[PDB]
Amino acid sequence: YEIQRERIELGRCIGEGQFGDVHQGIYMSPENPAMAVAIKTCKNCTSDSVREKFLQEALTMRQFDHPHIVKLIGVITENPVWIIMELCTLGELRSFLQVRKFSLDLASLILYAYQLSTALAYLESKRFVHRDIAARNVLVSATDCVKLGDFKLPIKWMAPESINFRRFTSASDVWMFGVCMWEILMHGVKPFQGVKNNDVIGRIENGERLPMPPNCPPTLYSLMTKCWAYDPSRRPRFTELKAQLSTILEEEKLQ
Repeated sequence: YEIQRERIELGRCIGEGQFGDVHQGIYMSPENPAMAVAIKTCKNCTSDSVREKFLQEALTMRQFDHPHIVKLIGVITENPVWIIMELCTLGELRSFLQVRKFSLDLASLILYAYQLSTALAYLESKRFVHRDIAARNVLVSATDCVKLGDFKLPIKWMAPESINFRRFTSASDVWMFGVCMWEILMHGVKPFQGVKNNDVIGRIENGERLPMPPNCPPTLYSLMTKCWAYDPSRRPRFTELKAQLSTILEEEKLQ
């Protein structure tokens, strides 16, 4: 998986990332003389502590093979350290939704939620807990294809047991997925706008939940509310979410 630097032509900055900016580029590779790629960069990669955390992402991504999870291409492990990934040419999901807010039909938003459920059902099948499911970590490969893209605390996405006890499980992933579904149906608006991170848990324990997005089908909003059961053991699993989303999507396409 090591790629010689000379094989990479660093292009335009596409977006921000957790450890540094992400660029598009070209990988002049034996298998393909001009492969379009994404290049993740890492500021402070001279710190062994940061460089280790950054490169853990590569190791994690390499374990997975799913149509809606971005693929690792390779790594450059000399400074400046880079991760070379599959390029999703339409970029970050939040920006995509905001920009195409009045061009994307309801069926598209539901499709994106369903596709993400397929990736998350796959991760569940491997007993892998993600811990940071949110629209910011989803990328857009085509108008009909999103991919999970990334492997201080995101309090406004987190399940109550994660905020209170730093417990992260398959069940807490489902709570976060419910929030991500809300975000999609809100065309990339953040949850709990105007609320301080410290006040979120109080509202959750008081039984408050994100309201039904405009134009959201009632079946879909109800699925979100199931994800937001206070008791983790009452939350659905991703097999059930996938199934229900598939039915909602088909219903919507039949309108």
